[PDB]
Amino acid sequence: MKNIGWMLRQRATVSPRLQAYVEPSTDVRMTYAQMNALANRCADVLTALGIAKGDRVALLMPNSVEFCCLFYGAAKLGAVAVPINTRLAAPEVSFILSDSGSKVVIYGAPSAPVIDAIRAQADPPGTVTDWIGADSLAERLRSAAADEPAVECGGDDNLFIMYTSGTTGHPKGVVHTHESVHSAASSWASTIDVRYRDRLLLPLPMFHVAALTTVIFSAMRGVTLISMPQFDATKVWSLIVEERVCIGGAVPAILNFMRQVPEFAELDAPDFRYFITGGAPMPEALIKIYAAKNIEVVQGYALTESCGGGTLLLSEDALRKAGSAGRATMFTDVAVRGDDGVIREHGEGEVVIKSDILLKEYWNRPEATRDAFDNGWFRTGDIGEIDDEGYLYIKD
Repeated sequence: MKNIGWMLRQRATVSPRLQAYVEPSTDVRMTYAQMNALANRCADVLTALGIAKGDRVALLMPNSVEFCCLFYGAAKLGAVAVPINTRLAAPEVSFILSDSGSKVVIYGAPSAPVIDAIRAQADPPGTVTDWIGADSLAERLRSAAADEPAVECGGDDNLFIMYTSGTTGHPKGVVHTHESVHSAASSWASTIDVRYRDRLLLPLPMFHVAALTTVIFSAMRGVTLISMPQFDATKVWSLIVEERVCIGGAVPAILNFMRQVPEFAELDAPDFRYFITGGAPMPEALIKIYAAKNIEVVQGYALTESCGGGTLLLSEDALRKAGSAGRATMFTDVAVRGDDGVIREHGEGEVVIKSDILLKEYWNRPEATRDAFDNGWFRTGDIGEIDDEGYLYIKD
């Protein structure tokens, strides 16, 4: 049985003195050994707040080491973290908290007004027994034990509930387990050219599935995570050069912008190797420009339902296969469901995925869960085409 929490501990056993989290803007540079110790302290605090195996703990906060150590500590307890977008209004949060039945909510100073609001009136989520702010978490951590929790859990046990649906009805909670997450981390770690002691920049919100699995596989491979809590495209390059960043994540929007800045002119970052792109496929031009700086780019297609895992278009095909979402990667297969209910590895129809990175179920959405699956394959809801050479092209 795999356990995301225990993996953090083994990483601290293998590379105790390796840098695990570096956040310049807040002067926080921690080691794996230390991050694990902080994770243990989070576990102790969580158990003290009545959190037990299966219970949900909501996280509404800025990217930080405490965010990470909180879900890691939750992982070691067999608890379930529910990371929330810090940009949505109080009524959407309340809904998520109520839907997930979160017992405890931990929030950062900048979202205190959303909590104080949900706290003040209406029909407040009745399951929440404790609302812990930044200073309070600080205090509790100070008197928390740092020993390893002893809880037999992992494998198929729930670990994360990530909400998504943007249309109407209501948001849907994607439940992920220790295994699906472990599997997603592994897929990225074995697919891309990522190596021990690499320094990877994480500019994306920790509540996004992509950022979560990045943190996880950073720990799996022994990568020093480089953070920028408040993304500032005017300072990115400096951070990248100062902390010797080898790998970075970004949306084609950002990248295109990042090469406008005067800094870009001729920056010297011999350590930076490539950007990992999500969302919309990179255009020829945008790729050629980065290629001129010996910086390559790889792009992928993934959903929250796929734990941020999926297809990947390797750098070498960046131009030859312009707008393609890539091909299968380690441990993840892709196919297309024909309008006749038949699943083919070539042709067109609805993109489907078969991989241990897939969610277990949508949180309390029986009907939704049944339709998403078709004999082991998950239905993405995206139409696409997989050509001869096996390259995927999304349509709508």
